[PDB]
Amino acid sequence: SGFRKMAFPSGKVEGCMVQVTCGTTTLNGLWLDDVVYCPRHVICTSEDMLNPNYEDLLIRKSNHNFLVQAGNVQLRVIGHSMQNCVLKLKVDTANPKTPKYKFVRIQPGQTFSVLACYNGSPSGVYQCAMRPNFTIKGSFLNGSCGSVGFNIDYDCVSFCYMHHMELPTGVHAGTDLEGNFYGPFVDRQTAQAAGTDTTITVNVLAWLYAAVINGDRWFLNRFTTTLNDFNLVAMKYNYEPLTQDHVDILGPLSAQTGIAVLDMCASLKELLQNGMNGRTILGSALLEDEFTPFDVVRQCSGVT
Amino acid sequence: SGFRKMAFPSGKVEGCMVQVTCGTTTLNGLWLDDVVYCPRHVICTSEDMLNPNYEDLLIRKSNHNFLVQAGNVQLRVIGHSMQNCVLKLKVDTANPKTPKYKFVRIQPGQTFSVLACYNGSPSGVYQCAMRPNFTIKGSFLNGSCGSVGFNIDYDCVSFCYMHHMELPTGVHAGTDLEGNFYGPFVDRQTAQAAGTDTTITVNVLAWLYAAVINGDRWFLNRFTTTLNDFNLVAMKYNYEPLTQDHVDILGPLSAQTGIAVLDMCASLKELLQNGMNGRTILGSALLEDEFTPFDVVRQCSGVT
Ligand SMILES: COc1ccc2nnn(CC(=O)N(Cc3ccccn3)c3ccc(C4CCNCC4)cc3)c2c1
Ligand SMILES: COc1ccc2nnn(CC(=O)N(Cc3ccccn3)c3ccc(C4CCNCC4)cc3)c2c1
Repeated sequence: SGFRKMAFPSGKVEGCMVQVTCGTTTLNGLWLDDVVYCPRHVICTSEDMLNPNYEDLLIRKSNHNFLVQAGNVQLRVIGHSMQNCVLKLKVDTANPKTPKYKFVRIQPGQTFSVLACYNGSPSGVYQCAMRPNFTIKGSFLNGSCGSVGFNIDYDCVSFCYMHHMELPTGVHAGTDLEGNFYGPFVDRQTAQAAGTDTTITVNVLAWLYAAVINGDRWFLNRFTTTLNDFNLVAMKYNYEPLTQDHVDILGPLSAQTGIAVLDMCASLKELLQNGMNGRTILGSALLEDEFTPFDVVRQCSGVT
Repeated sequence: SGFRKMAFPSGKVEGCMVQVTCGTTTLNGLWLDDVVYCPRHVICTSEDMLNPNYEDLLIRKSNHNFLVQAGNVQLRVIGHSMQNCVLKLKVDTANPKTPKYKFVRIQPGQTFSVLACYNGSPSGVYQCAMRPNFTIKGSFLNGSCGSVGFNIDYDCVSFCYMHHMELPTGVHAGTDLEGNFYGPFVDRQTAQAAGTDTTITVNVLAWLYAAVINGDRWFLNRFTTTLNDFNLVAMKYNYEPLTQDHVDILGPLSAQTGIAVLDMCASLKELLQNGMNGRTILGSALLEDEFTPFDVVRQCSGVT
C-alpha cells in the first residue's frame, strides 16, 4: 500500500544524455543511435533570442561548430539538420547505451517522467502531466534545455518531450522529438499566452480510485450522478468534460473497487462543491490530477 | 523556476538490483562488488513470519538455496551470513556496474530517493523523507522488499535504506545497509507501534524559502518571532522544535532571499494558526516537509 508521485527509473535515459555547445551556448542533447537531438535555440545568442531567424542563423554554422560531449568523450559531428524546432546532429558513433526507443507525441492529460539535466549531466527525475493547455509545470533552470520527458514499457523508452523554454508565467514549454511544439508556443523570447488550463477530470477520478484502494474512503458518499449533471459541475470548476471514453478507461478501477464510475463522479461533485473541510486524500489537501488511470493500475499492480 | 518533489537519477542503483529467491520467497537484493544484500526475511515462510527464529531458520539453508539472478544471468553464491536483519550473500562475480558507494545511516527528517523494485526489476523512483518516528510513507507492494533508498553526490551513491515491511497502519519500515532497523521495528508480523509523528519544521521552512524564490510570496507577513515563541506554536501543532542548528542550516536560504529565519518562522506561525484560507504554496494546499534545506539549494542551483 501507499501511493506516490512515481517517476519511471531513469537509467535508460541517463545513458543517452550528452552536452551540446554551439558558440557560447551550452544545453543538453539526446544521443540515440548515431544522432544527437537538441533544441535548435542552441545556435542563438542573447542578441537574437528575441526574434531569431533560425534558417539564417544555422547557415552560419558548420558540423565543427557543434561540440558534442558524452561524459568525458568528444563525439565527431558529421552532419547537421533542422527538423521543426530541433537540430539533429549526425555523429560518427552509435550510442552503445541506446535503449529500445520510440518517439511519441503524447496527448494532453497524459503523464511522463522528466530527467532534468545540466551540461549533459542528470540532476533529478520527476513525474508530471502534459496540461490540457500543453504546458508542463516542471522544475527547470537555465541550462536545462534539451532535457527530455519519457514513458517506459518494459524495455522500450517512448520519448515524448524535449524542454525548450520557460514562459514569463513560470510554466514550461517544449516539443515532441520531431521538434513540433506542444501547444501554440514558438521558440522566441516573446510574451506567449498559454491559455486557460483545466483540471484533468479522468486523472482526478483515477486518483480517487487509488485513494479507495489504499484506504482513504471518507469522501465516498450515498450519491450518484449522470455524465450530463457531472459535466455541469465540471464546467463551473474548470474541469475537463468527462466523456464515455474516460468512463471506459476507468473500467478496471471501477471493477476492482466495485464503485461505479458515476458514483465516483458524485463523490467528486460533492468534493468540488464542499471542498475538503480540512481533510486530506493520499496525503494531499487538493484534488490531484497528475495520475492517469494507467498509472494508478501500474502503481497498484507493481508493473516493472 | 518551478519546484518539484525530485528524486535522484536512479541509473547507478538500477545497475545493482538483483532478484533473490530462497525456497518459495522472492524479493530484491542489492549487488555491490561481490556481495548481494537482502532482507533476512527472504528465508521465512508464511507459517513462521509471525515469530521467526532467524538463526534457526538460516541454519537449515546452504549457499545453493539462495538463488540470485541479475537480469537473465545467474550468480554463484559462495558464502552467506546474517548481519542484524540483512543477509549478505557472497557471490563469485563482482558487479561490473557497481558505482562508487557508501553505506550511511540517515538522520530522521533527512530525505532520500527510493527505487521500488519487484523480482529484481525497477518499477519506479520517488523522493521521500525518513519521518521523525523512523517510518517512511512509501509505495510498496508485496515483493518490493529489498528495494533501497539512497542519495547521490556527483558519482557516489550513499545507500541509506533497505525496505523490509509494511506496518498494519500502512506505513513502511526498514533498515540501514548494515541491517539495523530505523526505529523500534522488528522483522516480525506482529502489531508494532510507530509512535507520534511530527512535522519536520526545518524542512517546512526550507520549502517556504523555495516558495519565495519561485514567486509564491502571499504568506510573507509584517511579523517576526523568537525561537522560544515559535516553539510554543510548534509544540501545539506537533512540529519538531526548531533549534539554532536548524536556523544555521537555513542560513544560505535566508541570505539568498534576504528574509531572516525568525521572520520566516513568523510566517509559518501565522500559517499554522490561520491555515491556508483556500490558497496554495508551490501547488500544495498543505505545508510540505519532505524537502531539506540542502534539497532546496540543490534544486534551486541545478547541481548534477
Ligand atoms: C534563465 O532562466 C531559465 C529558466 C528556465 C528555463 N527553461 N528554458 N529556458 C530557456 C528559455 O526559456 N529561453 C528563452 C528562449 C528564447 C529564444 C529561444 C528559446 N527560448 C532562453 C533560450 C536560450 C538562451 C541562451 C541565449 C544565449 N546565451 C545562453 C542562453 C537563454 C534563454 C530557461 C531559462
Ligand atoms: C502483502 O502486501 C505487502 C505490501 C507491502 C509490503 N512491504 N513489505 N511487505 C512485507 C511484509 O511486511 N511482511 C511482513 C513481515 C513478516 C515477517 C518478517 C518481515 N515482515 C512479509 C514478509 C515476508 C512475507 C513472505 C512470506 C513467505 N511467502 C512470501 C511472502 C510476507 C509478508 C509487504 C507486503
